[PDB]
Amino acid sequence: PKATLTGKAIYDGEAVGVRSGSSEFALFQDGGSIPVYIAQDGSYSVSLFNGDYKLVRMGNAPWERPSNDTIYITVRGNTVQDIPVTPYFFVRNVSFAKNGNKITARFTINKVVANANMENVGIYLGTGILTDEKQKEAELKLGNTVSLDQENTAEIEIPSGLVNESYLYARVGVKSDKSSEYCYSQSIKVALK
Repeated sequence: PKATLTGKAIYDGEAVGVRSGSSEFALFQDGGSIPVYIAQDGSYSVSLFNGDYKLVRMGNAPWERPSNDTIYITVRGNTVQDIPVTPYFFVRNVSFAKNGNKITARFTINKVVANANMENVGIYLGTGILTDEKQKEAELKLGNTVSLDQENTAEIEIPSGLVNESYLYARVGVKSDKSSEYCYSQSIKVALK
């Protein structure tokens, strides 16, 4: 009778992209803690016994993690509940295109936490669906003065070990001074052939 709790880390109704194996939620009983491992597309799934639970934001996730703020989840059979998060910086309206030996990246960046300061913006190219600042075939570090709340264009060169592949995965990441993790766009497949 061990139910399934699924959902997404949500900001402005969108799943918040994160690095695979980096971000979590902790699940408690009011009456230890249960970890809730978040996938790179911001989604999560955890099998639990029926009953009421209290969820908290913690770890190294690239969003605000208040100790005091809890989310009460009542699980009676398979339950689905999205968890609202507030990223320091958010990446939206991301698109990629092959133009010669380069990948043209178009993206928008928002400063959601006024307190936070931008450290870097990166464009990543990978062989697999999991692409991030740690797993990458190529990266482009743009600095920390990228204009906000508007589209920007950047071109990353396709590396030697990816140029004869059928496709690749591309992604945009922004890192703040308030988290050890980048906040990312969705990992998007880009046709090369």
